[PDB]
Amino acid sequence: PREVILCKDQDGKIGLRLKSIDNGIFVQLVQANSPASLVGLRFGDQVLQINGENCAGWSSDKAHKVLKQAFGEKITMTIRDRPFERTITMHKDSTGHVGFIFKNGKITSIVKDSSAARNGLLTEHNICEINGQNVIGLKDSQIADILSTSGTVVTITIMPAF
Amino acid sequence: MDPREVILCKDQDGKIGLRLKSIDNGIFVQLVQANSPASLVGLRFGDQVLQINGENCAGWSSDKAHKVLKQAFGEKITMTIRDRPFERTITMHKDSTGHVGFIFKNGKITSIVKDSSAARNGLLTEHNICEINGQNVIGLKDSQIADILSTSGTVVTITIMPA
Repeated sequence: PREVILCKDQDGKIGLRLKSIDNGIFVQLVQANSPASLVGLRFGDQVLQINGENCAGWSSDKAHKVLKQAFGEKITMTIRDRPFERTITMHKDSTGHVGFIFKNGKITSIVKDSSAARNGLLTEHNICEINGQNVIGLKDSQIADILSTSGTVVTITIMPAF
Repeated sequence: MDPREVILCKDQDGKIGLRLKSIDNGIFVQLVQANSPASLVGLRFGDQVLQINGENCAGWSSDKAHKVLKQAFGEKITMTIRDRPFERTITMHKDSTGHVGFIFKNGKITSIVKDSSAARNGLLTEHNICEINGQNVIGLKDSQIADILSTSGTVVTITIMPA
């Protein structure tokens, strides 16, 4: 786990939304060019403590409350970098495709005899990055376009959908 | 993070000591018998099976996977394996009255106690307990797990996986 110190922007904002999952707190959205992005926060990071207080069991509503009510300009956090993450490298065939359907940023079926099949891609998982590009918060058509334009090698990072 | 190849050999009774289950359009190890061909190649609960005898496991039902293993030529069964892909090991410390600070039921952690070691270390609910202090506890009863945690020394290392 690592310590990070976020400095609030002039607006009072750090550019971070947190979510309650399995009685922990997880990074859910990191805004571009924000205090949160500066210190290297990503979707799926786990927040163990904020200003010395355990996040365990906090609701999403609470976590938002605690960040909003943080006195002062610096907020300290203890982070476990994305603990649930599987990165799979596939390769396009002459479908020009890798072999999967997705919807709302989540994989929904695996095509038989495809590189996604050969490489054990899993359904009910969120797509987080494609070839090093963050796709959290993108539209399905934007993800499809990144896949369409990709070279043969497609490396995807996934997480459980929780 | 790449897959590994194992070659197993059915034992005198035609068995390898492995039960497989379909999850999320994959195949996962669900139970490894002690002192079996499967344990002796290092298979564990939650390992992912990508290929058996060169055929993709993607989309196979649990019954199909059972059938494939039943029908396979016993002297040489090849499997391509990804080592337990969702796995997190967390180290905790018992407090002055012996508690690490979580409740579990049917082998799944269900509650985290406020201000405990399990809280401080971010233990999660809706996670199956796989090992305690290196010991596999899959298939053990809640009361047997509780026993391993009660009798444990002060340091309690737990390996968990999403359920």
